[PDB]
Amino acid sequence: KVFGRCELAAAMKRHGLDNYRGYSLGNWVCAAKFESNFNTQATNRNTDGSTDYGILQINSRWWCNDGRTPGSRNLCNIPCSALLSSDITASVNCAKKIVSDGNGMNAWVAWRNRCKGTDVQAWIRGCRL
Repeated sequence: KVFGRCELAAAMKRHGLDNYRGYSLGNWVCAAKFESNFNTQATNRNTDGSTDYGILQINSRWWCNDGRTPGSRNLCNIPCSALLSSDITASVNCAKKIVSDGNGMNAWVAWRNRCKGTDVQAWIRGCRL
């Protein structure tokens, strides 16, 4: 499903991402935007047997189980399909675990290369959250 910018922002605040582990709301809306274009079904197949799933493009190597990736650790204890749902519940819950690793949002290549250090506050401009 394709989320709206304010629409997704609200879902994230509800799930408490605003300032989670010191990352303002804007960082997450920015990360989704560049990672999946806010498409809940976005999928990317890597060169290493791994795949990136959902709106936050979580990798199957360490976070979810898709049954075909080498070195699977399945740290979120979820099947990768849970990450392709129309509701963001599983993606948000797993994301909170990724962020707590010690890498922060640095685990997301899009955040690091496109959001990090910018005016992230613009991402929630005009939202009535």
